[PDB]
Amino acid sequence: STAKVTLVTSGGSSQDFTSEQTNITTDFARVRVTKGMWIFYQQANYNDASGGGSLWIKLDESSHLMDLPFTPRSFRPVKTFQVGATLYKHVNFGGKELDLPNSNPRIDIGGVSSALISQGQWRLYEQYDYAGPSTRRGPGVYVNAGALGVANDALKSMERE
Ligand SMILES: [Ca+2]
Repeated sequence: STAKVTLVTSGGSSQDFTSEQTNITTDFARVRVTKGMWIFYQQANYNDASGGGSLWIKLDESSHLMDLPFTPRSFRPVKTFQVGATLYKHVNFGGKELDLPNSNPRIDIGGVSSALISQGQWRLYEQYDYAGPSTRRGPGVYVNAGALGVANDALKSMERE
């Protein structure tokens, strides 16, 4: 497995996950990310109903179990950890995601509103196919579009330098 997290219920029962969970029946209370980077959301489907405005938390690898801030209803790995960038439809990493290991000339996820850049330097464009003005962004956490240097819902292509 390339990403892995352990989750524990208030009653003491544990389960490990290695892939995205759009829904989860079990109520988990404590967490330890053992591989990769994960995002947890208060609502199912990665905070889609709230357009990213419900509670969320991004967690990195850890050596110990600790409390979650809320009971997750969905959670997923950031699959471009150590590879590239992931784009998200909603602020705060919510909604439909799109992984960019490399340049993408035509981004179409219903309007990009946040991003996690793990690796690379990139130029971000508000037209397809690297047309028009661009902004440069490297590794970082970008919880809204303004942080990326683009208008909300406007990112259309992203070139890796
Ligand atoms: Ca959006």
